[PDB]
Amino acid sequence: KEVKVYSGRHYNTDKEVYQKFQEQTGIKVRYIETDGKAIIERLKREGKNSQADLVILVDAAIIENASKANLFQKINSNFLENSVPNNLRDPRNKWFGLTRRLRVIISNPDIVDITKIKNFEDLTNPSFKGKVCLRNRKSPYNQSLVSNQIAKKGVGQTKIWLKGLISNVSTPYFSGDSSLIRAVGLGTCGIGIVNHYYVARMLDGVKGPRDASLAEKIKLIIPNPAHVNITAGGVYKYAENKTEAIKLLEYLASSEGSQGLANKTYEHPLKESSQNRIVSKFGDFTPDNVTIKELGKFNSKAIEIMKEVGWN
Ligand SMILES: [Fe+3]
Repeated sequence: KEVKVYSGRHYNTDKEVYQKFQEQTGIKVRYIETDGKAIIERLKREGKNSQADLVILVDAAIIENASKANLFQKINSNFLENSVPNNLRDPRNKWFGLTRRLRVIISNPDIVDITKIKNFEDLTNPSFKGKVCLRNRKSPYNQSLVSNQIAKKGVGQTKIWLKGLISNVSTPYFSGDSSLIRAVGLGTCGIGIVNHYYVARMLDGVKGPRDASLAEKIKLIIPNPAHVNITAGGVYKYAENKTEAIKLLEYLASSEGSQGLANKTYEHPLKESSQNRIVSKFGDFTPDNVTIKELGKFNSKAIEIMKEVGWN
């Protein structure tokens, strides 16, 4: 028996976890790891001829794209239904969260006054004019942040916030989070918005000594309440090895599988915060209770309004 996994978790750090499942169960795991959007396009084109069984995707936005493209089938699993928090699954049981990440504020204390920064709203403060730097709007991460703001506050108030934030940006938009972290730790940017785990990975040396140096200079700020995003897995609509796929998903979503995945990328497990010392030090967070499904719903509107204010 085998199962075929097409995984959007393109970190090059998950193979160990599939090995554990293989030993424990005997089920052979055949694993492709690449860009999520490349997987979506391939599956649409292959259809009933695809050899995917289990699909894993990063970020609410891409999960929404796969769901709109009808890539998942509904599954029944007493375990998943009763172990995965409602806010991090499909209310219609086509996908299930596996790891949690936070999009957070980073800062350089020698450029800006951190005592004035608590939440995202604070970044419209005109004293930060010239000092704010962002990754571009093509990142699903960014789109999902803005979607979060629309869920709670509605479209009107989000625009106000966006105009005020983009007013303070005087630097070309970045193409990655990692390079945004450099610019903050170097001091050419005062403030950035990045995912937590990139700061932790760089602190831990994963990208060599210079980046580790630049990362030590930053002050990470977790907004309260926090915006939470996920990686998620679902069973392919035409999966040949359906039984095996569910089982593997059941394992990835358990405490062992979830910790396994999360510990590789410095993310938080599904039901409890990370035990990693570097991640722990960022401090404790509280989820704002916006559901991953809501983040999907408003992804369209978010990109509309992002373009309208000038977030390129
Ligand atoms: Fe990422």
